[PDB]
Amino acid sequence: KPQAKDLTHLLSNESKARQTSPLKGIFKYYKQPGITFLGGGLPLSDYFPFEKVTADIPTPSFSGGIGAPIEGENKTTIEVFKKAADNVPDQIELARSLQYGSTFGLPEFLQFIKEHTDMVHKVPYENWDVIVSVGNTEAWDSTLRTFCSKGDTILVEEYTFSSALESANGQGVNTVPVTMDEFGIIPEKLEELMSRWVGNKPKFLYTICTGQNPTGSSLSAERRKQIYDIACKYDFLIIEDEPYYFLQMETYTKDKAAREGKAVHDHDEFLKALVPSFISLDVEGRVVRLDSFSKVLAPGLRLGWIVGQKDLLERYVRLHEVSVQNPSGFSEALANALLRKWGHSGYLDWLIGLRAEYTHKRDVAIDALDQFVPKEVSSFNPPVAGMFFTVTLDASKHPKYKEFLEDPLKVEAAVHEQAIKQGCLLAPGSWFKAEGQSSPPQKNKTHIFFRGTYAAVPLDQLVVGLEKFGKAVRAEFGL
Amino acid sequence: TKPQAKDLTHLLSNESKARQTSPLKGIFKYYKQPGITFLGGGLPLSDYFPFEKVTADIPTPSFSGGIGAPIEGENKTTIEVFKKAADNVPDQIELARSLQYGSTFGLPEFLQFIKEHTDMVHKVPYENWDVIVSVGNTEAWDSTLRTFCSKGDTILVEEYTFSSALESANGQGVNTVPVTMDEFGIIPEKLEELMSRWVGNKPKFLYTICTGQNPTGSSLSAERRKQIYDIACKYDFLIIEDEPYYFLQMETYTKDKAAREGKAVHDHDEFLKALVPSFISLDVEGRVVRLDSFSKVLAPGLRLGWIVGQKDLLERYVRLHEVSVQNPSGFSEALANALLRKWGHSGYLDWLIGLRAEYTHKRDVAIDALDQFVPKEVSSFNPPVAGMFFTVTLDASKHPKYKEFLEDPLKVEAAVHEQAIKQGCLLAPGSWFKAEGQSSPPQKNKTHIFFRGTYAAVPLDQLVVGLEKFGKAVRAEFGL
Ligand SMILES: [Cl-]
Ligand SMILES: [Cl-]
Ligand SMILES: [Cl-]
Ligand SMILES: [Cl-]
Repeated sequence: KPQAKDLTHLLSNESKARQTSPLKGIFKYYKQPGITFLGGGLPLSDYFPFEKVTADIPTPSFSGGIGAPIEGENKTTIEVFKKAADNVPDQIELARSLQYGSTFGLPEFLQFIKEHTDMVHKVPYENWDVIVSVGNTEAWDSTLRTFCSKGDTILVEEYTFSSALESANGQGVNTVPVTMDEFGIIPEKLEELMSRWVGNKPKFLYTICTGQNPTGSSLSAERRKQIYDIACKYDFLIIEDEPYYFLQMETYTKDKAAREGKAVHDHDEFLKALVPSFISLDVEGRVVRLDSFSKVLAPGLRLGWIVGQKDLLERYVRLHEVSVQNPSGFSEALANALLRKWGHSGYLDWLIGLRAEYTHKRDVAIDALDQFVPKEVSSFNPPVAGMFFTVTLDASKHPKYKEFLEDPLKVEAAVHEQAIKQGCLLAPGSWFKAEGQSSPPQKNKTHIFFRGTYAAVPLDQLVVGLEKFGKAVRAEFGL
Repeated sequence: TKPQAKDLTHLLSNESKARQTSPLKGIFKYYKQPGITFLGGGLPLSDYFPFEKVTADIPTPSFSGGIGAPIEGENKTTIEVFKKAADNVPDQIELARSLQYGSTFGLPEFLQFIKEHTDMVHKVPYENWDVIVSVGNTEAWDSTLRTFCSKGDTILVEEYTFSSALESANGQGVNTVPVTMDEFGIIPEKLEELMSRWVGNKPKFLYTICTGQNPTGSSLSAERRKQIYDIACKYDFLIIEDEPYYFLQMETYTKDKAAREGKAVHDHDEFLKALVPSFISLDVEGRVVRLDSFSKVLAPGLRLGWIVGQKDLLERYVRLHEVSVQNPSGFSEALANALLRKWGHSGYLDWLIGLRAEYTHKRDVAIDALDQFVPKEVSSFNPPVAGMFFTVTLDASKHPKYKEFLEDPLKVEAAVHEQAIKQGCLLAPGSWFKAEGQSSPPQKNKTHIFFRGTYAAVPLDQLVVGLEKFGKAVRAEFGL
């Protein structure tokens, strides 16, 4: 494959200045006979008070559903002993996985994650790599520290993850909002914004492009292509923060009958149905992907990875060395053991069960919106991916709109309070509104929304909450 | 009833002060409130977490076979953490909770044990102290710089110190002004004089690895800690005690091998009395932050430590943690909680006493070998009372090529390093650890070298082989 473009000009001055420890240049002499190596700081693994760790995990192909009790034939016991000799093959024995080591990641874990990445995403340049993270939260903080200096500008979705904005605000990085419709970023308006751009270009575009938080939108293949062309034309990176990528679902249909027939029935059909990632389009190497186990296995793993071109990933590693250092050896050893026990085939089985479970929740959620929410003042886009749904309301139709000084946010607050009074809580959309100006600034409404999740609660309680939300909209809008 | 700490919020960076809670925190109160269907969150379903159980085999108090004895037979205890609270022994963090998103402060069972531990050892002398989790001292140091420093601010560091700690400061544009040391650590009299003359904005804090100092192997005496605390109070800066080696304190070195066993701590009371007072034990004002870690006590791969300090300063670390590291591994915290609660405070003290015995013996063999093999004509050594590092100091001015080297001690250091490599032994040159920096604006404005070794990394037979090789290297270069 071709080499990626040289994008080291997009690194921050601070990232570029980062150095390896001066004790790197005695590492060669480590574990090399003839030399008694006394120049290091490693504690003795002999004292690590963990002889083995075990977990009980479910068994592919998860035929009883991924939520089935982990018992009987749906229970296998994985074991990571301290010594390599005591392990089945391809494990990270605790004497090494609980020892300081390469900030890039443990070799068995990285090998598995690299194969997964290439199998799904077919990275179309030669010099790509994967490094470990302790989750997309830390990966995001590190991304800002690698590509942004104080006063720099990034592009964000005009509604996005509040935590992502808070990280940007703490590093003094301007978050200029990119206009969305119910299907996400509008490529025409991003092209227009960049065609007129005054002063230093934004360093990158930050996108939760699958199951977007909070809109529940997913960028179509067609919008991803157009946004990619903009990033190549104006020379900025795309950061795809993709913890919800494997919460893609069957397309929603009003027709209940035509649902059981829709499910994917094998691995090659599953992999073909997945929306192309930005990394799959990234012939230039200007995409950095933040991947996580948090929504796939468990948030408490504190384990993810970063996909991108070797020379940009090398700067993240320098930062990792003097910040988070490395993920938990327990997390990385146990994830390695689970993924190798399942193998790629069982991990694919797991992702297919995840797809089936979320497809059903979304079906129940959207059936309930269609049923209970009054259509005269509302709309909804059924999500194709993610844990989130939204309800859009025409605030201008609230009977107190004039008394509220034509302020849509007073209508949002009144519907919020009414929802709580009816015994249901959604997240007001305005809470996710991104604000920012470039330095210097670029030359220079009535619809509100609420974010819900169908991932959290039992589906009987999801229907109870949404009927109550329907009542709250009816009471407030006088229908 | 202890005093309140001083209000030190004026020492926070403007950036830290401006950090906010998630707009979503003010709907958490409705979470799991009866009558509310809570659809406002983003927690995935614990029903799918593919871990029914995690277990570990750990050694058994009082570790009478030594902390490194095989974990088998009576020296094997199986701890289990089930997914469901009902399946666990008491005080466990069931995987349904430990593997779910949670308070960035920490899991309450782990915090409770580590707070008890902290008070039992350090007796924090103000009321409004707390502890929060970290993913180790590396991250807690990165966080400390982001909490108390803006670009162009100044911190005080030990003249020779941890290269990773300086790399972290350099990355944040924080100036590292070196504080003069002798073989016993920071010289308080010189630090007081530096501060008495100080022009421009005061340093935000002093960064010290005060016990088993990297790389000097020094430990500040109780007396130096007192004098240094007084300077921090008088000039109003914080003390960041980065203390991963606190529990590698050892018996005082004596040449008399016969005297060693009788002098050793055996009991919990003797142990708690032999430990050097922490800065937090002195910290009547609440101007100390302690970075604590299990990396040198349990295993580096836990990626679990904690931060000790006054409530209002730790809350700012928590805001930063929420949008950086988030939380330590729930496997790490759940297994650490299980191990610590199974051993209890009594078993944990037993472990720390075994650790003290193990390190004391490694240090005895290392220093006995230095005494035996390193030529005394051009060398000296300070036996450490704590840590994993020893040093050998050399008078570069006595090297026969000193004139040929233009009286550059660093050329004598390079020559000894190369000769050591050629004799088959490798130590870390002292100059590699030297800190440099100037305040903004700058303050108005040596023949000895040293090497750092560790006695913790290799079997003790190989350590003696290595230090005899280093003696040969010093004898060859100095012509002795
Ligand atoms: Cl796979
Ligand atoms: Cl809005
Ligand atoms: Cl000392
Ligand atoms: Cl020096």
